[PDB]
Amino acid sequence: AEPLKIALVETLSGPQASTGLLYRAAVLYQLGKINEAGGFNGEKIQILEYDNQGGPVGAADRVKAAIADGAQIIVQGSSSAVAGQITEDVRKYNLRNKGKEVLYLNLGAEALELTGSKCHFYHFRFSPNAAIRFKTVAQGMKDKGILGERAYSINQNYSWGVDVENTVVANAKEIGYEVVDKTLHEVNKIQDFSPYVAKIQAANVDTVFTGNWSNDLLLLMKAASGAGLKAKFATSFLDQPGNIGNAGAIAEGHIVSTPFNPEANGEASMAFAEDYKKVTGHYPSYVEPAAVFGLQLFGEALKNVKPGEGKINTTDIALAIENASVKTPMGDYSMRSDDHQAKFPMVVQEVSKKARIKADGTEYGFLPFKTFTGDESIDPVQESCSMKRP
Ligand SMILES: [K+]
Repeated sequence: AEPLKIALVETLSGPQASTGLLYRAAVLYQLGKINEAGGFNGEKIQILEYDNQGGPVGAADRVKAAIADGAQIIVQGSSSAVAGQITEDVRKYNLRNKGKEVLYLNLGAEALELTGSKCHFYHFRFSPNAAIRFKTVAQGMKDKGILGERAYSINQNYSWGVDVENTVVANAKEIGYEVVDKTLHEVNKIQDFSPYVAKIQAANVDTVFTGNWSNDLLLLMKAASGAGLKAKFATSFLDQPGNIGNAGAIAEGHIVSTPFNPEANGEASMAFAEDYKKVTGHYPSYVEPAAVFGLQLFGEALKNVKPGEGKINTTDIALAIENASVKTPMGDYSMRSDDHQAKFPMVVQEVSKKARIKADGTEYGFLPFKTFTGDESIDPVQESCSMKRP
């Protein structure tokens, strides 16, 4: 029997590897569970790791190496720029090597193009995307009565920030808010956000939507606190590890929408968090739940694949993913065939002292206040995705 070989292509060493190493932990955790159940095709699944130190260009080289080493599946998630390279190199390879197609399981790259203008049959996204993040965070705040009528959009000036801005603008009419002004700023360089905060203060808004991460999120929220800006921040990345530890009371009351919260589904979500901590050493945070749950859906798909003469057929695997659904610790996970965007619940959360599980050793944690089903969470199919089918 031919074993299934899955290549993890991630930043796996050095000072920039924090997020890649969380993907590694989630991948080894859930592929470990699938191997505990017997693997695939009567053999354990082999996990091949490729440390990419070279960004998009390095990823092209590592994808070539993985395929040459016999991987039939590539997994990655820490960078949309790298994901855009992987998904196109995989698509191009597949077109030129009919019958030998490789799958790309995208476990966390959230740029809209991956299920839109770059969508294709051998890519599957198991994580949120910009539209899911910001439609659900806005709707959750609207439903709770804390959104207000006036909003500001502030994001980083690259593909991700543009996707977030476009989403926030597009949903204003339907959800019921006004985007008073919008700003795109330099990426991961600004130390003093006070001039941007002054503009937001002048706009007299209730809510600030931002897809910012790391310093661009934290230093912006801190400048807002120092200036007495009263608006709530509506974010996608407030729960990066360390953010609450570094912001403390400055983060209290601000909002994030994510696929998981350990308090959001009673014993099921707690038991998962404790099991994950037993295996990996930490509670599953940030990017890890979506990667685990996506690989849970993947494992369910494998269970439903019929083996033919012991050779692995990635087209059969892709069709099985389209058809699969699994109950995760957060509820039902399935896959949309039109664009291969996964359908799954989203939990809108507030930083609060009243959360039972604390973040970063502080008095604060993420308190869940609204859960949307997958049907309520998934974004509309983009007019730009036209997927050629086998
Ligand atoms: K409201």
